[PDB]
Amino acid sequence: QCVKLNDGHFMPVLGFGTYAPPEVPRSKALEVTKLAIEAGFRHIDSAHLYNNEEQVGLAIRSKIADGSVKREDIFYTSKLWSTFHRPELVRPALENSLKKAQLDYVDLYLIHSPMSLKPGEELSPTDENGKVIFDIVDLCTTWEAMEKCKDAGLAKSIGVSNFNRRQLEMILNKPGLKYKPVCNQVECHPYFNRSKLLDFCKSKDIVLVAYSALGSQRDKRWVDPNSPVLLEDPVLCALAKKHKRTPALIALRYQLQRGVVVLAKSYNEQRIRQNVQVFEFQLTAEDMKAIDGLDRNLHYFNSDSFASHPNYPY
Ligand SMILES: NC(=O)c1ccc[n+]([C@@H]2O[C@H](COP(=O)([O-])OP(=O)(O)OC[C@H]3O[C@@H](n4cnc5c(N)ncnc54)[C@H](OP(=O)(O)O)[C@@H]3O)[C@@H](O)[C@H]2O)c1
Ligand SMILES: C[C@H](CCC(=O)O)[C@H]1CC[C@H]2[C@@H]3CC[C@@H]4C[C@H](O)CC[C@]4(C)[C@H]3Cc3nnnn3[C@]12C
Ligand code: NA
Ligand code: NA
Ligand code: NA
Ligand code: NA
Repeated sequence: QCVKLNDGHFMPVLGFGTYAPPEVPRSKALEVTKLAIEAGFRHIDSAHLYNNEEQVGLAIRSKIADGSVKREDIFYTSKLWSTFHRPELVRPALENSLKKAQLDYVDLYLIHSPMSLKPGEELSPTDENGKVIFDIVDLCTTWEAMEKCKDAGLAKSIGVSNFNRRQLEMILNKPGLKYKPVCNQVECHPYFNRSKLLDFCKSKDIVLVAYSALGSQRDKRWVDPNSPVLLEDPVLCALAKKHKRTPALIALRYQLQRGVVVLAKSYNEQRIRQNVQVFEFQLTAEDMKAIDGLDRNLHYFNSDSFASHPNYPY
């Protein structure tokens, strides 16, 4: 169940989200990534920031070595952290991710965020009064370095994450552009459905990939605990009842029917096995209109620590 990207590669339309907070033991990423592959996931979304690429890579290598899948069956995404936007830092950052994951290439390498941070290995640079330290980098030069990673064969495809229309246009208009972004991975769910951005992306043959499609993990460091809980929504729950599915499955299927590639994080064996059932049923045009009606521009991520960054995309 795949979509063709604008560079000719194919992306599975359902992806497994791997982020877990630091209070989850690092062993769990290995267990749940194997469970995801066993359940039928074939797109796996990770990042240098997640501190999990060793365990996620081991899971992938394990399922290839045991004969369950071949390397070409798995679509593995990593992301360039914002302390590595300076062009000379991009290839070493990807090479380090590949060494940790024990992989020869990623299927997809993303710019994690347009909001550049002080260069270096320290992923959370903070000043003498605890403020996040920004950097000013032309993201077109970061992009040129991403392009060289594709030409070196280290990334099959390259894309971006957390870009707005203006930031996408900056790449599309870059002089001497070699490769468009294949995707823009953004926050997208029935409370923030990104309809105009989605329209724009489709018009440029850029795939919108939805994160927080089940309403986020609601980590109180990053998400307002007063925010409404997406999966408690009465329309999603009534549709779940109507279809004998679950609110999560309704929220996933909604994205597939609108041409969005959707991620789903779960570290729970039962919910991992549940989520792959998204391909078993369909929402009517009336159901889709009811879910479109939930849109309220609700951003679970309010990036408060990136206050005043010039590249803040919202
Ligand atoms: N590019 C970026 O900046 C960025 C930002 C955020 C996320 N991401 C990526 O997108 C992924 C997903 O987004 P997310 O981490 O915000 O989480 P999410 O996919 O919105 O999931 C939120 C929560 O839903 C629960 N869940 C999963 N399946 C469910 C089911 N069938 N029924 C009920 N609850 C269910 C999970 O809890 P359990 O684990 O307890 O099942 C999970 O913690 C991340 O892991 C990461 O790979 C990227
Ligand atoms: C849940 C986010 C991860 C999203 C993802 O799944 O890609 C958090 C985890 C780490 C944190 C990083 C962790 C390192 C550092 C911690 C600082 O106190 C705040 C800035 C930040 C870059 C934050 C920024 C942030 N703002 N809202 N969410 N975040 C993220 C990216
Ligand atoms: Na740090
Ligand atoms: Na513009
Ligand atoms: Na458009
Ligand atoms: Na199924």
